[PDB]
Amino acid sequence: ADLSSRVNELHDLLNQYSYEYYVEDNPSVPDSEYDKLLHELIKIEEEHPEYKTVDSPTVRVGGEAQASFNKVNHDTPMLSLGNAFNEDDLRKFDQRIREQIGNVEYMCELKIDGLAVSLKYVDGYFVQGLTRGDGTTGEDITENLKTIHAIPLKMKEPLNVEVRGEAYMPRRSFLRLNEEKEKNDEQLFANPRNAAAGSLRQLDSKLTAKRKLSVFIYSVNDFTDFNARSQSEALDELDKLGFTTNKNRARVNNIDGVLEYIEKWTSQRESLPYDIDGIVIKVNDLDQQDEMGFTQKSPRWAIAYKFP
Ligand SMILES: OCCNc1cc(-c2n[nH]c3cnccc23)nc(C(F)(F)F)c1
Repeated sequence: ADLSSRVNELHDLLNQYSYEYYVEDNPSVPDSEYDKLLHELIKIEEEHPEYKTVDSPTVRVGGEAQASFNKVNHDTPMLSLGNAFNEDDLRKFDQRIREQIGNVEYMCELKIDGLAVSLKYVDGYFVQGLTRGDGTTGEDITENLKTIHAIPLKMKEPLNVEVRGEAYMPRRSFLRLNEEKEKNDEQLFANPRNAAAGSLRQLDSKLTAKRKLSVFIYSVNDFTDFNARSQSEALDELDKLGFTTNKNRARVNNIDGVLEYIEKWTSQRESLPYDIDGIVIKVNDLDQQDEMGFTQKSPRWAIAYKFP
């Protein structure tokens, strides 16, 4: 049967509802509308398998295909962060940028306590997902990463990019999993991060799919195809491109702004639906980052404040 109209209708709708549920936090139809359409698309794909596609909404539920866990080199090494433990540490970081390159805007973000990942896109399609590993070599967990709804299977522009994201289990989901685990005499998960690790380290993606995992995208390997002149702009650019990012990001004009942000999120962290273990602070302008460059270990243009 021709069926192209109904398949495309279902892709339009199921992509629409999945984006509303997992990226926005505002669904537009009940669970039942999404559950009915998805069962229909699965049934079409069962009876008419020529309609199945690499980026179908049905990918989300996991398949028979197993994550290899093969050791795979990142396109570009994933940068590692230097740490700050107080305000003095932060004024030293601010002092040393401003002595070199002058006065800067900062980009402040919540530091997602997750599993760092590389998400490689070819012609706008999700094709490879690796753990961070040693920063240079990771493990291929692609088949499990694909079941995370906050990861687009297809970008709005056909880009050859490798994005970096923090993959995580929402706390509420972590707590109900431990409820289920306690009720079924299974040893409990230690924290959201270990639960998200265990579910990603699955050989079975169907099992990953039933875990309520998400992602926040923080960086990209190459800014050639991006019009962004700053980190703040690159995340807005990532939004328009189809990616899930943290909305709590803030551009501040100075280190008083930086400490003001830390003060807010010390006293607001409790209420978040996800674990954070710090605040990442970056020089916002991209040219200025290039101007600050790197030591042997880390960016000089970025620091992670760690919670006490
Ligand atoms: O544990 C290794 C984390 N590596 C990095 C994470 C983030 C990062 N930026 N924003 C985030 C939010 N949550 C967690 C991590 C990051 N940014 C960098 C960079 F600045 F060097 F590029 C490296």
